[PDB]
Amino acid sequence: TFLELVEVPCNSVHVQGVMTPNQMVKVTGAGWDNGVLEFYVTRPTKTGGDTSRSHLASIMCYSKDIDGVPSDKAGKCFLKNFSGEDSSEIDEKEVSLPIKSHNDAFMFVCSSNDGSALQCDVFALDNTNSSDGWKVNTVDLGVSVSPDLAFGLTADGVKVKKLYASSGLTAINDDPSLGCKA
Repeated sequence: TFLELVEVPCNSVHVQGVMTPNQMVKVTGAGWDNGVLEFYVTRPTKTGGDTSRSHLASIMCYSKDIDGVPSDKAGKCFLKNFSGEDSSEIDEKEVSLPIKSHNDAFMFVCSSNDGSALQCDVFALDNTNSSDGWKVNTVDLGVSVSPDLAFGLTADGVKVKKLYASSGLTAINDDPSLGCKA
């Protein structure tokens, strides 16, 4: 069934807004150099053709490994929104996403339940939470989805060993320039 986290044939996840309910994304970093996890989502300029609008949302996490992070917020993540469809304005909000373990293992997941909004769950493996596993905290981006909403998490030293998305959301109709095997 096209509603199960299937191994995505890319380095970054790709969905087309007109496909399925679009359950959720799940990308695994598992190993970085300094960290500062930078997640991002895109949007098309046209609905099915020329698809190159701004990156509708981004989530940058500041950990206590990467140098130059807020000592007050080291171990948290920030949400950024770009003026797309339901935006028309940059929205930037600090959120409670704990990433402070030096464990290298981290995941970025995002869901669009209504198909007109994108929410993300920031997963991270803490060394004190290792017995429980990954931590999960929800962050609402306030951004809406569209016919080309391809996701991805990038960070210096981060190599995406596994890339997962719901098989209904695994819509690979993008350009291989987004680090993707077509």
